[PDB]
Amino acid sequence: IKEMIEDFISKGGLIFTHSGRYTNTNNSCFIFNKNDIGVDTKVDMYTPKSAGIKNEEGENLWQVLNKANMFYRIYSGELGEELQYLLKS
DNA sequence: ATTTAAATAGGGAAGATAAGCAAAGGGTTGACGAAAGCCCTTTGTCCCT
Repeated sequence: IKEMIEDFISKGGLIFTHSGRYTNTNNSCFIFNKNDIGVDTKVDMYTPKSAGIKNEEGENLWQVLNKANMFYRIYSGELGEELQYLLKS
C-alpha cells in the first residue's frame, strides 16, 4: 500500500481525528490527537477534491485503512519503520 | 305552624353451529459546489527631468 501512501502524500494529504468541516464546509481546520488513538479508533482524511486511487478492487486508501484495524497496525510499528514513518509524517 | 317510628327484596339451569371478506391502474419535476488555475484591472511605491 506504499504505492497509494506516496500518492496520497504527493497530494495535499492530511489525516485527522478532529476537524471542523463537519460543521461548516469553508473551515479547513484539522486536528490529530495523540492520546485518543486505540485498538478501534477510526480516523478521517482530507485531500483537495477528494482525489484518490484504486487498488484493483474498488477501494481507496480510506477503505483500506479502516478495515481490520490496519491503522493501528501501521501506527504501533509492527509492519516496520518503512511505512510507520510515512504514516507519522 | 305541623306530616312517626321500627322489621326485610329468594334460591337454580342454560346463553347454537356452517359457509364465505373481489379484481384491475398510477404514486412529478425544477433550483440549493469549494479548491485551483487563468488573465485583467486598479492602485501602493519608487522613479526622473
